[PDB]
Amino acid sequence: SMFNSEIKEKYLDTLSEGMVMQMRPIFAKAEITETLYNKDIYDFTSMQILELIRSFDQTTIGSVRRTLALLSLYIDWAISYKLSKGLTNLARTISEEELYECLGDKKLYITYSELEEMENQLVNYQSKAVLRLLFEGVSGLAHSELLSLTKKQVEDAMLNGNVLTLYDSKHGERKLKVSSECLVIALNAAQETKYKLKNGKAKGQTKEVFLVENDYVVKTKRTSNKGDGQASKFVITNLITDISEFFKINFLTPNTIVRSGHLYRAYQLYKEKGVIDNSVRYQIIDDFNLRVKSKYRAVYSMQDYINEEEVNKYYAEELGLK
Repeated sequence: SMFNSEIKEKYLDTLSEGMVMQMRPIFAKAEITETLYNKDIYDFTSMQILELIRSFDQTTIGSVRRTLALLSLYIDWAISYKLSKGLTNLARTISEEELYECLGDKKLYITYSELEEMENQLVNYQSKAVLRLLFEGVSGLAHSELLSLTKKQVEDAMLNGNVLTLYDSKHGERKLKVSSECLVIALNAAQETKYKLKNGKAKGQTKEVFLVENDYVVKTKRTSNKGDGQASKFVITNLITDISEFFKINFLTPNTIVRSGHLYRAYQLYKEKGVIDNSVRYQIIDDFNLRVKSKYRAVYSMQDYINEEEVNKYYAEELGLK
């Protein structure tokens, strides 16, 4: 049930029915953590608040933000009544980046709105570009479509109905329609000369590093001593690592971002159609001009993630669900 239950009821008794309904599940899930530290939420450290929220296994930044606000209210009450050892509301000190650290460990995919919010906190165009380009499906075997991507293909796409010409090292050319935002971000990435470490929060030392000069959207650091050619596989991984390190998240990989793109498209079709079935999966293959052995085999793989349960989970708010 509840740790420090007497005091909890005291607070619960002050609330509306709706609020009670919201709060009671939180205190019940909290209980295991509270009894682990042998103290109440109102005496939790910041780190303990973030661990707490994660234990609720929430899937979207939207829901984490609402949970945090509910808890901030309980903490102000505990302060007013001097139950709290501490004089200040530790939930209110949680930063925007730290909200990501509250995301549950079941989380595998990012919504479109989380993509946008993440992009807006990332200072390096190398970071923004790789995140968005992957989401929009610029990938290929060993990321060869992304690593061979040039300014010229980007410029050409802007004047060709936003249709990119992509080069894979295994198979041939492929046409992919992307967004204007994707293309403008890529164009900027392809001229970036510097890259700031720890996403512009580097501690003393060397805060920036030089990037190689070339026409590629993805660029090696000068220090890597690789020359002016295409970056390798590891550069994509290194850039995703830096994004992940800033947000302190553990689910973000190149394949996860790619799939997130497909999942967004599924959401859009599901909102209009009301079902996710094989016909939707086929439409997604066509919309991303998906690189496949066969389409039926591809449709089969997609059942793991392109389905109504994953869509209802990640896009509950956008769908108007509880």
